[PDB]
Amino acid sequence: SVKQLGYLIFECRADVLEQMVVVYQDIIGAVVERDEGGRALVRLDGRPFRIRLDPGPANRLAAIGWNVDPSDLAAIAEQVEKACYSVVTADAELAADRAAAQVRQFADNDGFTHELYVESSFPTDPVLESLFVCGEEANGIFGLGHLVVIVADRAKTQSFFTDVLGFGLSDRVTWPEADIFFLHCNQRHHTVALSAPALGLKPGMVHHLMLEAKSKEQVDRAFAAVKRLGYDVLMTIGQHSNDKVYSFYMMAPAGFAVELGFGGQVIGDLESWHVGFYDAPSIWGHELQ
Ligand SMILES: [Fe+2]
Repeated sequence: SVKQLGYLIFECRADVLEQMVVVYQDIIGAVVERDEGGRALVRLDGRPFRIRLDPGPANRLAAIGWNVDPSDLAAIAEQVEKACYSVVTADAELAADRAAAQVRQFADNDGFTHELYVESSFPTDPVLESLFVCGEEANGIFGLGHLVVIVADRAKTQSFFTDVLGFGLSDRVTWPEADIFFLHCNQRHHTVALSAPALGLKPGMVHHLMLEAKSKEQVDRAFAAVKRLGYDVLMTIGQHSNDKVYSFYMMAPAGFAVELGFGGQVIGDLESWHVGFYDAPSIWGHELQ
């Protein structure tokens, strides 16, 4: 199965790109490097990038990078093809662009581009690693965070993630406004969550992205920074009922929410995880506006 969410690549209009650098660098506290082409490489560990912003004519999620073990790549790609998505082999330039040893790409019916990839080695970055839960940790494999997406047909997409990509269901959170399905592929409580269309959102939209700090104080600081820098909060500090994350949400200029959280529930043993069910998304806090 998929090992972890290894990278995300977004395209942004020129002004939106510069504004997103503020989000990642000056609120989230990630390291953001710039290259010769004006790209922004958002780093949370030793990897050259975990999130990359590329200039483009429209704001969109351009690629989702699913890291897989070398021994699983060909096999997973085969199951994707059996599910009737065409899988193309990336050339050397594309693989190197992703800082990956190999990449196979496909697009789904919801308009997302997926890339199954084998990782290239990269050095440790002790300072940065002390700040974010990302990739390989002492207590397991986590990837970079989670992505929550809106899709036309939740059940079908859930079946693809589950039966093709090898994700397991963590829990379902259901209340009058929404019905969300949280999926894991490693220690992180969820790497992806799925919803059908709802007030606001349409198939193929990103609901939010989440990054995970290694201390509660990072979250409080970032939250203060949103306010101090004169921005607006989407959801105030709170704790989710399912993942137990201490987090807040902000609306980013690229048109989706960004969540910074702490203390996410770990899936210790995937084989014995019990699917949970919750009637409310939060224990306390998380006040809209
Ligand atoms: Fe989240």
